Amino acid sequence: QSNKLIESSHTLTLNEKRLVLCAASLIDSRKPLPKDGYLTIRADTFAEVFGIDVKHAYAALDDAATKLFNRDIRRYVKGKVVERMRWVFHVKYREGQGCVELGFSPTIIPHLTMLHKEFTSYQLK
Amino acid sequence: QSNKLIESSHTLTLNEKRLVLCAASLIDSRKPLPKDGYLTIRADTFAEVFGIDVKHAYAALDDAATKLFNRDIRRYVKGKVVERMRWVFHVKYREGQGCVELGFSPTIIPHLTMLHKEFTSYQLK
Ligand SMILES: [Hg+2]
Ligand SMILES: [Hg+2]
Ligand SMILES: [Hg+2]
Ligand SMILES: [Hg+2]
Ligand SMILES: [Hg+2]
Ligand SMILES: [Hg+2]
Ligand SMILES: [Hg+2]
Ligand SMILES: [Hg+2]
Repeated sequence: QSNKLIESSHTLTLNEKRLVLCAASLIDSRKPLPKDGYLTIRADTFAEVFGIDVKHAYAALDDAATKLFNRDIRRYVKGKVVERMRWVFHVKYREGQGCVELGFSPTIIPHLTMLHKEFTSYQLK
Repeated sequence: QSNKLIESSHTLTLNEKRLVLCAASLIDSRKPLPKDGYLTIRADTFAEVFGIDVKHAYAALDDAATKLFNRDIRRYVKGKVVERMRWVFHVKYREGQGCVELGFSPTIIPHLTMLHKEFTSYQLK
């Protein structure tokens, strides 16, 4: 069902995985989903949460958001792609505020906490 | 401001322009925004509105939906990209039933009207 999202995440680069999980973590499973799926991700906190030097953190998010934006998750039947979907449909780079804005697709934002719960369950150490 | 959608609607190929127009019809001024953002387009109903060799209508609709999906509406500031966005975030290929389903981005719907405007602003006959 939603395992596909979990499948697709395996194929993402390290920082892309981070970006998505970091966004997930900013969601409150108890309350409603973010308006239109918008979530802001600051470099400093990203750089702290993972072990990165904040001095270059923004560059990292920039590249990461851009790679995510370019992802194309597809479904096939035989050799033909039958369905195409994006993780995000909108990205705002804000080097001034040191953050990036991500608009997660309608069909995506509802599975983010599910992803978060999954990554947590394999967090052994 | 939202004059970038018209300025970007230039980049689309004729069919793409048609897709965005066709999917701009199935909306009302009385009634609010569509059913979420999804609009189904039939290859038959396509040749009817635009006159096409109904024999290859679907394949056209396909190529067009794919290209629209690959467009990158982006803005520049001082030569660097500062914002990226997609016309659509989801596509379903239902060749078996001669049609494609298109998920229009939340940032695109509030303009499928203002867009439909200008498009007829070039009609003379
Ligand atoms: Hg985070
Ligand atoms: Hg977490
Ligand atoms: Hg910010
Ligand atoms: Hg979903
Ligand atoms: Hg139409
Ligand atoms: Hg129209
Ligand atoms: Hg159909
Ligand atoms: Hg808009």
